Amino acid sequence: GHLRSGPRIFAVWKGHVGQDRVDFGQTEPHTVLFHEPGSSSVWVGGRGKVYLFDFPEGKNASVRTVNIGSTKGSCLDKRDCENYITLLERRSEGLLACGTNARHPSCWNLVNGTVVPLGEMRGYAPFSPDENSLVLFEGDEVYSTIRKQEYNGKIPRFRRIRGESELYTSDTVMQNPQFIKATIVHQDQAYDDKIYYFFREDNPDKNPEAPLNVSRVAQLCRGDQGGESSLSVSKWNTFLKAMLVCSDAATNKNFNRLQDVFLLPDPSGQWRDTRVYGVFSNPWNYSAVCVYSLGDIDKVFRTSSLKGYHSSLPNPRPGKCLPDQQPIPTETFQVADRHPEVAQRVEPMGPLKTPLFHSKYHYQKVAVHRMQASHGETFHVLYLTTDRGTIHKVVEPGEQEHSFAFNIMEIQPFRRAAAIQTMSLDAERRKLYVSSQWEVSQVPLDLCEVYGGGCHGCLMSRDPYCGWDQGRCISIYSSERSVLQSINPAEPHKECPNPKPDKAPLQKVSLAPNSRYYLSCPMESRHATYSWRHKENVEQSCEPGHQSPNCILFIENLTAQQYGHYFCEAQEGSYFREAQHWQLLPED
Amino acid sequence: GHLRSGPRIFAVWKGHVGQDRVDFGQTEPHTVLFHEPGSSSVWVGGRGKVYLFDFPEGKNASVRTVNIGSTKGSCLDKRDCENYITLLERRSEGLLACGTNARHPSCWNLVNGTVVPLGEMRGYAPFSPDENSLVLFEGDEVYSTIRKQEYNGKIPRFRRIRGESELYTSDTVMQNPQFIKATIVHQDQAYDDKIYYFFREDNPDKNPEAPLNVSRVAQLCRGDQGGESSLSVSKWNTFLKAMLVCSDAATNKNFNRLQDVFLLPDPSGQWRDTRVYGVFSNPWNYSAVCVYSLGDIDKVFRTSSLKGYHSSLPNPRPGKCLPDQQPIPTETFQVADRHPEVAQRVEPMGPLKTPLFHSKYHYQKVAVHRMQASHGETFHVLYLTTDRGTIHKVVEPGEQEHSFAFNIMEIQPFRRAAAIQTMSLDAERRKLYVSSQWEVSQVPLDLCEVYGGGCHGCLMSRDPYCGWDQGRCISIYSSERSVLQSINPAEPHKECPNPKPDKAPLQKVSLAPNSRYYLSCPMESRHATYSWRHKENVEQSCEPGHQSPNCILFIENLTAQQYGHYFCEAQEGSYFREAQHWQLLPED
Ligand SMILES: *[C@@H]1O[C@H](CO)[C@@H](O)[C@H](O)[C@H]1NC(C)=O
Ligand SMILES: *[C@@H]1O[C@H](CO)[C@@H](O)[C@H](O)[C@H]1NC(C)=O
Ligand SMILES: *[C@@H]1O[C@H](CO)[C@@H](O)[C@H](O)[C@H]1NC(C)=O
Ligand SMILES: *[C@@H]1O[C@H](CO)[C@@H](O)[C@H](O)[C@H]1NC(C)=O
Ligand SMILES: *[C@@H]1O[C@H](CO)[C@@H](O)[C@H](O)[C@H]1NC(C)=O
Ligand SMILES: *[C@@H]1O[C@H](CO)[C@@H](O)[C@H](O)[C@H]1NC(C)=O
Ligand SMILES: *[C@H]1O[C@H](CO)[C@@H](O)[C@H](O)[C@H]1NC(C)=O
Repeated sequence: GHLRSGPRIFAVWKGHVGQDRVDFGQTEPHTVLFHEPGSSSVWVGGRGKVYLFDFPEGKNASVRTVNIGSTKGSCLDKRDCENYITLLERRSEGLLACGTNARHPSCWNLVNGTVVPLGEMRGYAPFSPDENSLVLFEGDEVYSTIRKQEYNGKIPRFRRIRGESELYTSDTVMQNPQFIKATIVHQDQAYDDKIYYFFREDNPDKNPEAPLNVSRVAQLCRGDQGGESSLSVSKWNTFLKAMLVCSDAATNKNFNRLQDVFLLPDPSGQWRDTRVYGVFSNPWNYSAVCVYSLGDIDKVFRTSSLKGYHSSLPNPRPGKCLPDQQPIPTETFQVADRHPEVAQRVEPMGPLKTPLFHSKYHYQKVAVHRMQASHGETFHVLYLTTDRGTIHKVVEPGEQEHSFAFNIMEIQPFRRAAAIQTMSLDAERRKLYVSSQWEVSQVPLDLCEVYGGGCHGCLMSRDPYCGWDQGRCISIYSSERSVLQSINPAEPHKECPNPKPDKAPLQKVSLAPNSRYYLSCPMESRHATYSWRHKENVEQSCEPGHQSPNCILFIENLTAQQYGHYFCEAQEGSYFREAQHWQLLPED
Repeated sequence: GHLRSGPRIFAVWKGHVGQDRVDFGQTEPHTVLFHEPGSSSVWVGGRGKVYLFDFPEGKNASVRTVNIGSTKGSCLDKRDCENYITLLERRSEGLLACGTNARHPSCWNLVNGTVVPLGEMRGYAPFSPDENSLVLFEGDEVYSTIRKQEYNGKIPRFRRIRGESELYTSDTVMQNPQFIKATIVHQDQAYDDKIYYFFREDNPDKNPEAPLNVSRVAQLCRGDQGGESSLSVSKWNTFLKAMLVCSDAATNKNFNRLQDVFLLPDPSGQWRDTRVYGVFSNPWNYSAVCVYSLGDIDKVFRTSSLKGYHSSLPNPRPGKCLPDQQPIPTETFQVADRHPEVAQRVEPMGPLKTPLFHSKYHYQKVAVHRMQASHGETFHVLYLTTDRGTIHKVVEPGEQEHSFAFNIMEIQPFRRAAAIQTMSLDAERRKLYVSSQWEVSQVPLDLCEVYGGGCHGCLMSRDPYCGWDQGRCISIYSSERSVLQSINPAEPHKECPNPKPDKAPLQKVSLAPNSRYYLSCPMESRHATYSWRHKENVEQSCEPGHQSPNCILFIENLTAQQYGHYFCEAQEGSYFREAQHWQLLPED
């Protein structure tokens, strides 16, 4: 195909000082970020407090710290008795904030500039921040992955902590799981409502050539009553899990390590159309992004046979929810409990169950925005974080073989380059909130001052969020409900006033013979090939996989033959552009 | 660990004109190379002829062509009726040469400048040169993977073409096999002799996350009589196959695609100690080298259960050779014929079944030479061809965690850069024979004119084949029986006359202010970090992953401040070296 999976532009963000990003007073190793779409406030739980950020549109942003210290039993022999706020959820009672509280998990409520404690609440926050925690809210129910006690066993479980009855996953359903994400899926009838959650676990296949871990999606019935026996009453009786596969067909490249998940509801309102985007990596830290539909996952769960069970399944099929608050029959539960893994794998959406794309970058988080271009065309744009603390903006492919993912840009969003610890996409304000151990940054999705290059450079960027107008490249959500934006196919520059690009400004230099010199051409587009030409002969050529950001022609001891005009030309596809034009004139 | 898996030096071979390599008269796409260790002759089968190369030590080499034209029925409607020589084997009767002969497989005997035809001999040569062929000779028995007829099925087989009776492998033992290499293995008793062969085939595992092909080693009893029934008489009744695994422990990295195998008998003469070196790649064309022992492979074959078979095995065990020419019992053959894969995998030798090393290069062939250093120490040196037409010389690791494979050098052995078609190591003459589509080249295993960093460079090379003597870096097999060679541990330069390296020659240059300029430092050692220093500060730093071969410090418009000394210093581990020394003097 085409290696356009690399960022085309290494953006340089010239924002509006004091408006785009704010630092914490100190360094916060463990954090959590909360932000509701549309709001101008951003909450961050840190060490012994919760930062309140304000990002007023078009105006300077600021902080505000609300200390909620470990003041509930300070430790003698001070070591690490901080109160890391690891949770921030908004309830009708206000903003719930839970923290470790010197190994005494508790929660507080923030309503009106108030800090009302609710005391110890196990299962709402770990005993240590560096733990693989997870809690989900739905109505007056809460599900958690956090142990309720410290001397608890070494078996992580998914539990309903608040609700009709407390339920926990049994010892046979997972093997050293690492939870990623969890959601509620509302099916056709309310009693069929499922809870899905994604995680990684040990591979049941212990052969030496099998990868150590595998990726999964598990389902549970929201209205699971519990089992019939005294031992099965308090356990989930509707568990089932499936393997998630993200592999390229053309090549035999597999990405088994699921890193992050992002759900995107379809404009149709149909739950089956909800998209599950997953970022996967492999032993080399290369990644791929696969997309699954809730409909496919559910179909697998209700028709696939179970691994290791070779006989007709019980009437109430394992995993199937039951109508009128009926508990799962023992016979049905025992099959499920012994054979929790379905046999068929969950593969990506549509024909050719292949990834949207893959690359040699190490991606950790993903967020997606379905959006409309100036001309009404709909595009899905993915935002990925690398383990190098940067963000990639990729346009998802559409039609067929002619369409591929297009990595339009990479950006380093912080004042101080660092690892990205959290990321949240606000599709309402069209902003991307990212944070590190030092600051919090608000990155616009419609950032286009980055594409220079006149009108051609603007449309050649392929960024669906912008177009050319009033002599500049600006956001389509700007004001004037109309801008010159391009057409998908090759040569998207055709719609500019000048059918052909601007010539480079002529640069002159006078040099004596035998002198040592060099000509540098900074390569803006990383998809282009750059050539230095003299007397119609290419003297130097720099291809897209070029490490240095400049294509340099070295002139050793200048000879008479090497006097004159030197052009550095850029060629992407069938597009050509004069990037540099020098003239070496004799002067001794 | 350490990434010393990349070549430390890109050798530049200045040999002896007319002595090192000879071209064919024309271009040969399909070739075979024969060469008996110690000989000065190299035979190469090609299109309609066989080449006779002569590589007289210390003297110019030459060619000689012996046309064996398709003169045995020239085709009407000429297309591709050549007689590609695909086999060269010397027997007591003389040099056996077999070819395609216009889709009419035949052999010829070359005794004393004569070309005696033996006529059509199916199984000795394919019908087309691009076919996956394999023929093995042992005593008066010949084995082959080549079909005997052109209208034959789509099932490749391993057959005994010459011997007491013809035996062929059944339809059930392999699925689209691609043969790599075969060998006879003499065990304790003659009747236990085995034939082992390596190959790739389809993965029986059809799950979407499973890789498409897998690597195997198969075993057959040389003394196999056949079966007991009319249908099994002519079939091999002792076939068993096992998956060959080459995966890294630390990382989870798997290399499932076997590319080439090389056998190295132990000095002890113990078959069980024979080493099997396999080169493996993966979907990304990255590679690793794993080592196995005939002992470990045999233990797997006689002790492992069979995949898919869960009952006590038959008394005479599947794959076990029988004493007095007894045919394999039907009850034994049927278990084997239905379950030919043993369940346990063959893993690398020694504790921590891991590769000797892996790198991001795409290796295709391997040869190993056990050698002794000047001080009697023994090292195993690997010779690997990349798919870029180069050879890598790696030194196998020894002791423990402190020892790692060391890639000491890369070399382009041809006058014309091309893909390496064949490679054969002659431990007798200490040479490596490599061929392409245009030439054949003899490469010394003891090449050291390549290391030129004075005494220190020579020892810093870690190349066990050489040391410093008579004011130069030379081969330990040269003459004086005694040279100054280094010590395995860090800082192997210590044993040189001057305890510390030679300062770099001073270079002066006069320039006027505001003049543009640059300093280039060719980076010889690819394992060192190079730094340009001025006024005690580094202005430019180049780390090992540096693409270009030069560390360049750029000087825009020269200023008064930036006048003076400039040093380019290289530093591998705890070793320093002045690679360049410039002094910019003022002059207008
Ligand atoms: C925003 O912060 C900047 C600090 O760089 C400050 O100069 C400016 O006054 C603030 N914005 C305004 C105009 O209030
Ligand atoms: C916030 O304060 C207002 C007025 O003081 C009060 O009416 C309201 O109940 C408070 N919020 C909650 C839910 O405690
Ligand atoms: C699989 O990966 C997880 C998380 O990366 C790790 O905790 C676990 O130990 C790994 N499995 C094994 C046994 O190596
Ligand atoms: C990427 O993978 C490597 C192993 O190949 C690992 O050591 C490294 O930590 C990973 N990158 C990061 C920093 O997450
Ligand atoms: C060996 O070949 C080279 C180049 O073909 C030639 O210059 C040289 O004279 C030859 N050696 C002799 C002494 O014939
Ligand atoms: C070739 O040499 C062998 C052994 O020296 C001899 O038997 C044979 O006759 C020779 N070939 C011919 C036909 O001269
Ligand atoms: C497995 O891979 C090999 C080599 O890459 C290829 O020749 C073979 O056709 C593949 N197997 C199948 C049937 O796809």
